Amino acid sequence: QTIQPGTGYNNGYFYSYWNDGHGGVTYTNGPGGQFSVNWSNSGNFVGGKGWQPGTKNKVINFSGSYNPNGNSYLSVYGWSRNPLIEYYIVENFGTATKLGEVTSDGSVYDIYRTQRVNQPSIIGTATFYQYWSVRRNHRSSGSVNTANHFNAWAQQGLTLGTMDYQIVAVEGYFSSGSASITVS
Repeated sequence: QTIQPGTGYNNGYFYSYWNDGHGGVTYTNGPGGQFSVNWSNSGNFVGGKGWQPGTKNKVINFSGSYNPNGNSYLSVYGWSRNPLIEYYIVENFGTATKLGEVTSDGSVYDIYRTQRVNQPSIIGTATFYQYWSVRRNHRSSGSVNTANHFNAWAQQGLTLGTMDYQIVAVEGYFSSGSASITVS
């Protein structure tokens, strides 16, 4: 069903849907691991379905339709605690510091680390690091072996702590678009 921001469990899956208070986002939970989102001149928002907690060895399957107009991400998305890390495995997008590369699931990824200062997080406003794996061959369906990325991040010294949630998420940032995604 169409819901307001928050977290919970739906049809066997953990979901998280967050936005910055701007209207113009419609997030809908569907059957199984399905979710859909429409956004028109939104602010910043994140929503998707997955697992609570995640694991460092999950192979995540996804397929769907992804049509952004502006800044947007379709990625595997999740959080760590001790250390507090917000991580991204970007499979597709709309319109730092490079630490290395990794070849996985039919494409090369570029490894980046960024820092967010005094920003919303799962523990509230905080300062934390972000890890990025960004696919060069964009796609909207396939499977991601998270262990390939986590071990690649660890090689470059990027540590992950206690795995929090782990979802396939659509992110928008002052843009418009539509997406419908099935996770398994």
